[PDB]
Amino acid sequence: MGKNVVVLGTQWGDEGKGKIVDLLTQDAQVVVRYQGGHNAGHTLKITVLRLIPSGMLRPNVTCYIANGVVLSPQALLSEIKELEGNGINVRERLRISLACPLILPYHIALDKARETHRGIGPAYEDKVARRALRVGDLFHRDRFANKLTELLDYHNFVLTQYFKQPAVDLESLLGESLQWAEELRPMVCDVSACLHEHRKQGENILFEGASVINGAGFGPRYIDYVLGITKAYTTRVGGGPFPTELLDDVGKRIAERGQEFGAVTGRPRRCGWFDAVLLKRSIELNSISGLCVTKLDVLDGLEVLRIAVAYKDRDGNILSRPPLAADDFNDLLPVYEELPGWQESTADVTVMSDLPANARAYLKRIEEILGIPIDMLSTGPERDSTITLRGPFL
Amino acid sequence: MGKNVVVLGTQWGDEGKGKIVDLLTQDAQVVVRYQGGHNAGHTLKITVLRLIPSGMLRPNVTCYIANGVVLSPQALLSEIKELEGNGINVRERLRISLACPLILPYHIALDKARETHRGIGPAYEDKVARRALRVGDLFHRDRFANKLTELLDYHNFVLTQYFKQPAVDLESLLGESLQWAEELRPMVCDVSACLHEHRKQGENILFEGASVINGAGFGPRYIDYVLGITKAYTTRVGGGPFPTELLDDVGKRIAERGQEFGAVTGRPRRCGWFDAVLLKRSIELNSISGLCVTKLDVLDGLEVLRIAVAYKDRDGNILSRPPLAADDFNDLLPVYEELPGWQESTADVTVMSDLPANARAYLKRIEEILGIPIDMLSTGPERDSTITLRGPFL
Ligand SMILES: Nc1nc2c(ncn2[C@@H]2O[C@H](COP(=O)(O)OP(=O)(O)O)[C@@H](O)[C@H]2O)c(=O)[nH]1
Ligand SMILES: Nc1nc2c(ncn2[C@@H]2O[C@H](COP(=O)(O)OP(=O)(O)O)[C@@H](O)[C@H]2O)c(=O)[nH]1
Ligand SMILES: [Cl-]
Ligand SMILES: [Cl-]
Ligand SMILES: [Mg+2]
Ligand SMILES: [Mg+2]
Repeated sequence: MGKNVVVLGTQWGDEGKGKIVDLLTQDAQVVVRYQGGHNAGHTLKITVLRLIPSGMLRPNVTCYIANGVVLSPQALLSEIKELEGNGINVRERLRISLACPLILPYHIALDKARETHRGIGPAYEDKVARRALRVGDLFHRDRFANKLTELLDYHNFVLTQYFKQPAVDLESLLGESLQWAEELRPMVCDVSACLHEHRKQGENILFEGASVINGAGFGPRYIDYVLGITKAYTTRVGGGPFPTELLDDVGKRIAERGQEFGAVTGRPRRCGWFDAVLLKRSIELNSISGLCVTKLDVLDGLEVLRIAVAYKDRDGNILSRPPLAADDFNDLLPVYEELPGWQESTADVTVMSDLPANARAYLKRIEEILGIPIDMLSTGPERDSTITLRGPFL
Repeated sequence: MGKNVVVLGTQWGDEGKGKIVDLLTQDAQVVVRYQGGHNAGHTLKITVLRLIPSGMLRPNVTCYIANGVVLSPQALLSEIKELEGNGINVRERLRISLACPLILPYHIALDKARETHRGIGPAYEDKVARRALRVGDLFHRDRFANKLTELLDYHNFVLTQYFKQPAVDLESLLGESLQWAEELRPMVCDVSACLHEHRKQGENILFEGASVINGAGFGPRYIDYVLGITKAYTTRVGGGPFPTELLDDVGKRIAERGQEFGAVTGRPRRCGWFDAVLLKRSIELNSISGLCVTKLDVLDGLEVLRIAVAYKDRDGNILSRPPLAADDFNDLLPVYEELPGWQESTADVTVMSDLPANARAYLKRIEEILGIPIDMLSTGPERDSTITLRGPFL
């Protein structure tokens, strides 16, 4: 019997999940995308993949895009064709749920009309409202066209009347969708049934978070281990509350050493100390089994490190979890523990005993505070600069 | 340490879940509603409850309405006041997530406008579109009013312009919402944090399905047992595919003995044989641990029983799971096994060894086919006409 592993980030993104997933695919026979869309990409060896799991570059791996993914058919076909150019037999090992909702031009438009008071949101809205076109509809061209015209009679009304923005042309959408069914046909399937047959065959399955139960049709007690990818410090891209934010020379050093810059904008990310209050909530929500702590090497050379172990709100109440309401972060302050840093390099160290004593004590304290083990550790950007203390597929 | 149990029906509703949940609450210190709304009710002793869990009638139980529930504030307050009339101290033991989306008059209207080409759907639509008013907004009356007027500027446009139906009056909605904050205030909280503190205290928690992970903020590996409430035959209320449907005197007998009539309409439900193809998919999707088979007594006196173990599609392909697409049920037929019935009464039998041999063989075969145990069995409508072979909280 195999093991079923979910991998997700525990903070506010940018936790270094890509190379950890790539490493874990050496042990998986099956990799599953079950949530999200094509918002964030992953760069690897040959090419950026946003919908196709990176397990595709292992010859034995079957990759699944499960029903919880909303997909733009043209974004998917471009990724496919790109990998086909590099000589990957994609269509033999990529499988796509017939129940994926499509992201179409009008979803993107409603996104744009609303931003000025990538379609993923409006697509999920159509799905919840029981009106979304799906992959399976491509195979009934009569129904696809009927439902598309009828959906466009509404979304175009909303776009031009309410938002005073341009409509989406029905005829050009039918024209662009002409080849989608034939392009996707050999890959479409009942993904959940496939996953349960793999489970029956004892194969290892990796669920790659961009929930599993609804998004892949895969019940919760079959999940054997949840790996929480957790950077050794915290970053944030957007505005809003950041209790451990560093606005000084230490934060600037972290940003530089960790290359914490927007991949498209070049804008530096906000940086701050490790925040265990944030992590406690992530562990509870996701029943995280163990952590993969990443970018330890970025902290080399700091004289002291801090860990936020509580928050103190405006009244001086001590909080062990982040407040639900963003109002409560006003006049809210972190409560820190202080640990000594290390001067020795941890870059690309691959055995725990080669780490400096203060680095191991930092990691041990995170384990003590959070109550779950650090089962993996990344000490560099290279896939193999990774210590596996306990394998998630054990 | 306690156990965390999810209870759900495995078929198309009407599986007899109410009295099983009531029985299980004797072992739970905490009962959680995490999905759905006030669509279906449960009748019990003193009164129909649609939002408040029936654990409220046990003095030690804390009841939670978690963030995944969309709630009409006036429907909730009426249930509360009703139970208060029967002298239940509701407000001390009922807890409500600040993050529940509200169901408001305009949601119901959009329901009505769409049916003619109870608001639960449009409320979830608002939530997905990141625009839903929530319980927590009642406590910022300035923001509640600002967001309500702005939301109504849209939903009223859609109602009158698109659907040519009446608008919803903003001022009367503000008037009706005037007392909601003060009414709900002592009960509102961070439900997920509460559930994890109960979990830490080792208390038994019952999740009552009307998912758990998102709807209650409660990670999948903390779920210890999923109980699948499973009627000994199948019923359906709506139209559409029903492969084991019985259109004869046997189905009519089942309908009568099982009182299979719409609680409001009086219309008889469609009845049919036990369908293990349906059940296999339910078990996979929900990782069901064990079954509670209900209404065994309804089958007393039948000469033969059938169980659908596969489907045969139009081409004669043999299917082990129901097809995803409703098209594929056209010219689709069940594949049956036949078992002998029993003449002896099973009504209110409470020890397995008092059951007739053919009844135990029927149940054993369902276990063999489905590969999970029958851990509970209901033989009558009374809460205690129930055999517990293995307790879910074990
Ligand atoms: N210094 C350092 N960089 C890392 C580490 N892990 C990942 N990175 C880098 O951090 C960035 C984000 O990691 P990843 O999610 O794997 O890449 P992405 O999927 O392309 O965003 C990439 O530029 C990685 O090379 C690590 O432990 N140390
Ligand atoms: N004959 C019979 N009736 C049952 C059994 N279990 C439940 N019922 C009845 O079936 C109906 C549905 O059960 P339940 O879900 O507990 O009640 P509800 O929540 O009020 O819909 C009710 O009228 C119950 O009394 C059983 O094993 N045998
Ligand atoms: Cl699927
Ligand atoms: Cl909550
Ligand atoms: Mg990353
Ligand atoms: Mg019922």
